[PDB]
Amino acid sequence: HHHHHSSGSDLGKKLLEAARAGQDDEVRILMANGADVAAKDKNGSTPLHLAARNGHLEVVKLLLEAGADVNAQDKFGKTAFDISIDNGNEDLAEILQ
Ligand SMILES: [Cl-]
Ligand SMILES: [Cl-]
Repeated sequence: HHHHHSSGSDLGKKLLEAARAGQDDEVRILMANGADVAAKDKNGSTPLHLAARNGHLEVVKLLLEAGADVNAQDKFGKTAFDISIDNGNEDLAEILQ
């Protein structure tokens, strides 16, 4: 279907933003400081979803290594992989395979 991108308080909100923005160092620091990789925004998107929506491969790898649920589903029932398929980013899909 149509593409899903994301360029249009606590540590959770900051991690959601770092992931959405592809800022790996921010993501490392925030998770080290207890930011929850399971944090969710309004649309039920986790940091893994926002990184995926914007094609940030490095952030996706860091989140997965930190133990993020690769199969978490947003409010639409989509996983990061589904997002990569909808957006047509095969580089990302291969990483979430
Ligand atoms: Cl660097
Ligand atoms: Cl990245």
